[PDB]
Amino acid sequence: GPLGSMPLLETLTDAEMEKKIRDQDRNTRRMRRLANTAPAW
Repeated sequence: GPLGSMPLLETLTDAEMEKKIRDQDRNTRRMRRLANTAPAW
């Protein structure tokens, strides 16, 4: 049921995938707007 050590045979669904993606997107985006200074052009 719950989660554990980054497995590699626990086929998930669109909810789990979107959950991790959305979570990582909010965390990265949040830390990005407050942690990212890559200039160019």
